[PDB]
Amino acid sequence: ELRVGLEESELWLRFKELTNEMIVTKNGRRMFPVLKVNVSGLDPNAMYSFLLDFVAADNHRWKYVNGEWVPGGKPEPQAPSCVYIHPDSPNFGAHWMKAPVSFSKVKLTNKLNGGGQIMLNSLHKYEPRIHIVRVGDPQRMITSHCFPETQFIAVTAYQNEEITALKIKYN
Ligand SMILES: O=C(O)COCc1ccccc1
Repeated sequence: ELRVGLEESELWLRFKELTNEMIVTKNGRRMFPVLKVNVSGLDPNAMYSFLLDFVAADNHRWKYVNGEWVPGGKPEPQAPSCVYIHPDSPNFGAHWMKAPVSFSKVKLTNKLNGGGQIMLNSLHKYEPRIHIVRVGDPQRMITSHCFPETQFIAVTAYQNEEITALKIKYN
């Protein structure tokens, strides 16, 4: 059976209970925590690519008021559907299963200034999603995998001082 497990789920949950935030910048910022998954039940003999995108979580934007996140407006038009290709792609099932798959180099931006960066809208909530794409497949069989534990609001600066502190503690 194909199984994709979130690594460091307890760490992600510490951020999620505060409401997680990720900085977006013109030139793009790496994530903390980093999304990492374990994988079993691929065909070790087959080749696959791992793609990461970010799904808009809500039909409204958010704002941090009196130390609480609350609905903050109607959403902006959706960011373009940017996909990050895991740099080990394409690779054998055996490669993906031998150790956890880390998306440590993906950068989140608020400027379409290129460079395999992911464009997000500030004060919108996103859910990371991984796709496993089988290589050489005339059916183009693909799996999708959502990580609710890893939901965050994109921000140009941290709103919650507890997030700023957690980011320093664990990073
Ligand atoms: O989904 C399965 O039963 C086989 O998993 C390997 C896989 C096949 C195609 C695309 C992604 C993963």
